[PDB]
Amino acid sequence: AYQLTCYFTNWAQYRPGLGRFMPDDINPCLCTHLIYAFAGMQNNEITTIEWNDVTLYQAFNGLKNKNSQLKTLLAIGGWNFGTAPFTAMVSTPENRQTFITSVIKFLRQYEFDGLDFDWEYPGSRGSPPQDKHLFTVLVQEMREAFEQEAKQINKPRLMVTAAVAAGISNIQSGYEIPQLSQYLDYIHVMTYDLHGSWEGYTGENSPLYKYPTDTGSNAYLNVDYVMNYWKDNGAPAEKLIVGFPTYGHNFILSNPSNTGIGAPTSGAGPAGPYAKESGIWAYYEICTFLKNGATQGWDAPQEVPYAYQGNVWVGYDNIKSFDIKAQWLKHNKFGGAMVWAIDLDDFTGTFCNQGKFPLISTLKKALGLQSASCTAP
Ligand SMILES: Cn1cnc2c1c(=O)n(CCCn1c(=O)c3c(ncn3C)n(C)c1=O)c(=O)n2C
Ligand SMILES: Cn1cnc2c1c(=O)n(CCCn1c(=O)c3c(ncn3C)n(C)c1=O)c(=O)n2C
Repeated sequence: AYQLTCYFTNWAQYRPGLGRFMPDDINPCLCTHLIYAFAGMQNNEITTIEWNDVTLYQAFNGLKNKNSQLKTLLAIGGWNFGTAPFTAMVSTPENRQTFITSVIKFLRQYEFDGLDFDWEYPGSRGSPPQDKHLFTVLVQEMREAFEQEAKQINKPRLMVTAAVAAGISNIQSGYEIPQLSQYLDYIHVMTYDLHGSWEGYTGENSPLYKYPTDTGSNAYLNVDYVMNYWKDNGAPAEKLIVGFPTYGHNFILSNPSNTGIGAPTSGAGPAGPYAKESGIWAYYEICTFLKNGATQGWDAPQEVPYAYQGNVWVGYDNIKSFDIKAQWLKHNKFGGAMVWAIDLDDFTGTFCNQGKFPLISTLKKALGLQSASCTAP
């Protein structure tokens, strides 16, 4: 009935000490689908990007030995990858053919159940206007090559899914929604990074509803607006997967006296000691900040927490907000939840004193998957 899709990132292995996260750290009963971020591309063919990716693939796909129902996908692209290889690859039927062949081969060789396209984004960040429609052609041709490959080797079809924009402008210049929706198995909407320090004021990473003071285009930066846009503009509810972030965005306050939503800010907040990401803290890093006696807030209109101390403020998601969004997604009949990322939840259980994978476990319980079988073949 609901999917729970979880991204695993292949650079989490480089975090120090308790933050290091490898495929073996994934509980195979937790998610219904796991997505490996990221593969890359070289002369129009899918390829690995870390020296040890093949060893990781093996361990990641090997979790399917513990839970025969689990599916895995490989994600290509992401933020840093940009758009240039995608633009060149989609630009001719030959480049597309080259790529699609490389993928069926890669995916079968290392035992993935599908590909998740994370092009960020067709039509933006240097990608020319023709890419909007070329992305559709790619996806159609891929879905079709998958259909024919399943008939000519008699196994179930590889899946094709896509992680897609939450920005209205990015959506508009990027996607033929009705057509994409025909050929994609799932649509993973990146409903997070909806606010952050680049804006110059405090704001939530992934608020469910708008702030009562949000007007004009600021009224579009919430999960409700974004998922309703996708749905009303042609995507079937059941293929639409709501993104949930297991991290939050932090800011430097311009005035440690003004600590509400919309308070002015002077820049990104500090990198955490584990993910080392400027302007971002993993949920387990934020739990450290809370133990440190940060003042806890609740943004009641948008249903998400925030916290602050001295001149550092952070808006994030906790068990409460994840539960609330998960009830909402069920009421609205979406297909399920996607989580970025499994390595940013409190996976050891030792930072938050809420059990192992508190955030993602909340979703497993709320989406009624507590009883999902976890048995080998
Ligand atoms: C598709 N997608 C869906 N949600 C996402 C992304 C995404 O790409 N990124 C941005 C991910 C940036 N990044 C990389 O891409 C990346 C990396 N190291 C190697 N790569 C290749 N790092 C340290 C990094 O930070 C996110 O932060 N989120 C929430
Ligand atoms: C306008 N801007 C400036 N910094 C930004 C943004 C922004 O819009 N977003 C919302 C999501 C898109 N995005 C960026 O734009 C972005 C970025 N790294 C550098 N930039 C520029 N990343 C990882 C990113 O995901 C960000 O996350 N960051 C950090």
